[PDB]
Amino acid sequence: MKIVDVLCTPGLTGFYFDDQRAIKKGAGHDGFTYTGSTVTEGFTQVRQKGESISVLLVLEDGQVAHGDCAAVQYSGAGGRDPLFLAKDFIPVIEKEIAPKLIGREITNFKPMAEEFDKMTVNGNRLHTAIRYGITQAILDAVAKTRKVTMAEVIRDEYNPGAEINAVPVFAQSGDDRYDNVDKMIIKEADVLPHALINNVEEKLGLKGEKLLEYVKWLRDRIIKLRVREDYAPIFHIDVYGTIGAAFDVDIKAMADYIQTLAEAAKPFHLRIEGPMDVEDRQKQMEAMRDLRAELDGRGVDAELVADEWCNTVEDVKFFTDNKAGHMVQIKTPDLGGVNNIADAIMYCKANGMGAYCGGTCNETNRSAEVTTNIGMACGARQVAAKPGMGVDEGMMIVKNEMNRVLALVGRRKKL
Amino acid sequence: MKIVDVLCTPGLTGFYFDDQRAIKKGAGHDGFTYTGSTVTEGFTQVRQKGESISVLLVLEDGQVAHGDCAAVQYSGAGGRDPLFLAKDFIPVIEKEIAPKLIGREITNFKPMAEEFDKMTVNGNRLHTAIRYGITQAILDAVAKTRKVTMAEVIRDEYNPGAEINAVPVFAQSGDDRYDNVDKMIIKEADVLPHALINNVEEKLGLKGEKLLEYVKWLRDRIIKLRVREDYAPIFHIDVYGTIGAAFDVDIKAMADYIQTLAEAAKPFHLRIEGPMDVEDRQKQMEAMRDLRAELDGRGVDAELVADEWCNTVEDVKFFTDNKAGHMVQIKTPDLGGVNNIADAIMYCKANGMGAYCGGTCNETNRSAEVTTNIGMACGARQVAAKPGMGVDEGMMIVKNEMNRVLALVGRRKKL
Ligand SMILES: [Cl-]
Ligand SMILES: [Mg+2]
Ligand SMILES: [Mg+2]
Repeated sequence: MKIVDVLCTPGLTGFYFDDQRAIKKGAGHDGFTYTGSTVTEGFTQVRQKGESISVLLVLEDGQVAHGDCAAVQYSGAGGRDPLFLAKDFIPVIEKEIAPKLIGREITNFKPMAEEFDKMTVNGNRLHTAIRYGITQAILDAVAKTRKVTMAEVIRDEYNPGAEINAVPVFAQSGDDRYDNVDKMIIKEADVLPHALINNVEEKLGLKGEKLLEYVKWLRDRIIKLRVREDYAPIFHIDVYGTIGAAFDVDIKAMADYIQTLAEAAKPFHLRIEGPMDVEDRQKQMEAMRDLRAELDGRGVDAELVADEWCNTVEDVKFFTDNKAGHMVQIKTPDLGGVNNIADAIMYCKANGMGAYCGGTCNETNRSAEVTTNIGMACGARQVAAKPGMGVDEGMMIVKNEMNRVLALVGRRKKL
Repeated sequence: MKIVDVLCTPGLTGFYFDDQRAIKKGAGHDGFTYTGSTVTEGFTQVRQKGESISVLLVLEDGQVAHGDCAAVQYSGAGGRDPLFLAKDFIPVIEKEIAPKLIGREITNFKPMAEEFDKMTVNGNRLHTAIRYGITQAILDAVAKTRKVTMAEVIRDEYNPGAEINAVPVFAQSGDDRYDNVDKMIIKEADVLPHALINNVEEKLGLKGEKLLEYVKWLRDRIIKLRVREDYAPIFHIDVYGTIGAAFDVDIKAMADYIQTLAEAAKPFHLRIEGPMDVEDRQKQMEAMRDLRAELDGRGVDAELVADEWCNTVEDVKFFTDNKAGHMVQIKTPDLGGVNNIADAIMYCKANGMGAYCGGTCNETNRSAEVTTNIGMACGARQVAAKPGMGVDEGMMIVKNEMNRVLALVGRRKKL
């Protein structure tokens, strides 16, 4: 099968590009917008529409493969590629990538994805979001040529011999940590709610007393609302380093506090994302490693989820090799080529580290379907409901795709 | 080309099944939940997860066509088919419909869609939502067999020789009619915000003064926040018959008031959905017809959009034949077979009536893509950003799909 044409369209995403720099300088609020001047190159307003580029690969047989380029909310922030405005990046795809794809015989997903993930233009690597979308489209093209699901392509090429099963779906609440929890319970999120505990005094409590109250509330809320008595989701709460802040990154003290949260969560299991956020990757690895060791040596039944300082494939391996937490967040948009997601999950698998196949609220329906397929193919421990902050829509996109893929896979197994 | 297999999976949607009757009886709010006993048969809580059924048609060539069965928020309410639980309806599809699809030759969309829209089981018509999803899947099957877009199939079979262009996207705010307006401005909704003006005293004002204030706020907000100075969206505000209520359905009083809204909206054009909501279809048609005649006679360039009492294709024809408003809402989930959407749009267009290709917050990403294609193919006056209440996601799904379809149609023109 040849690729005969490549088309690019600008588009929207599930969220916004936010000028993180301007917000951190103290941008004000006005309705759903921020006030004041922009700081970050490229921004015309502090909050602006998130953007995507749909990449279509027209195949020789007339099928159309489809992936979406997209970036995080804080596109163009510190350590990130420039603000992902479709107008700025469609030209690179049209001029530099299309000629390399047009007339290409579709081969395996891995070599083609690695090629396009690594290709340079004028000596420079491609924007992370371009690599994201192009490799999604390549994955879909291989699936379509082979007449199987994307999950099956990935399983064949990265996880051979394995079954493809449902993956627990993790929904994120943002600041609406009560109402969106209700949505999650009604939509039977397997893992919930994130809860955006991103401030010591307002959200954690100076002694952690506010998050303690919240965990108890959450436990009781699930019990009150759940349609099925056997609905027993896993708690996953991101504290944005605030536990570290509140207890001076004292290993014992953090563990003792986390123990009180586990105890408050019972009968539900507790995962804490980003317990501390310290000054460099080395010390983050160490503190995560050390807190896990404290929790495990004591048999405290709580899991730690890495995030801050654990960004790249190399970082994933680093956190994994060192048991720096119980679960590692695989940050799908930031990895560029989606083949990197599969390698990152398989690295975690090989080493018995939980893999959380993540994402951004600012990506698309299509990109979410694609990375969901990869999470399923690689037997990830959880996948993100995304994109958007509506919760309903992200759950729908991810879980419906999941169910459909399992149906097709199950059919194939029975032919 | 034949369909060789049919697979149904249960899924989620952009919103909830709500027991309207229980809510009208006074179910209380508790977080994102409603308190108290259910009233409508089928319901186990007043608010439960909205449900879909993904229908997959495996074609002989290995391609998989995909439509989603879905129903309105108030599934099982007065005049509606029963609560659309996947578990209640997957067996119907599997027993009564799948055997008719398996082995079925892909011919043209229209005759196939009509057959499945009209087919009976033990003498009874199928649930609207089943006909909705089945016929979507058929459309996608025809498109995939022909190697064209769904929009192209519909254009060929219902709008021969027409160009397929973008369609204005209409976004709805719910009760969050300020912050969701900010979202819509930033995402450049072509038509906005709906505003859910469903209460005289609290939302319209007893003398319409609250909506007048809101229209002024809306006007100023667009001008304040718009990135481009030439962003000039059309206002579309649904008043749920409350203008009729506030002004005792007096044609002149209603026209006078709507004139003050048009004057307040300037420089933006105003559409009012459902100005009155009277006692039967006949009197609804008459009031809409007469109120339009009064506005047109006066040269007040404010449009009326029909909704209440205009449901079926018959209703659409009736309202159209009588100029009962300027635009009619084509209620996608409720019409069953999606071929009926095309018939309804084309009727309006043949007869000088605006067609609003609508939908529900409680449908899916996939059904939204399919009906978007239909609205595009038939040159509807606007299409709903849907599903969900997040706004972002609905705009993303519909607009991105519209962009991609146009790129593919444009390429094909040139081939
Ligand atoms: Cl909340
Ligand atoms: Mg985090
Ligand atoms: Mg209405």
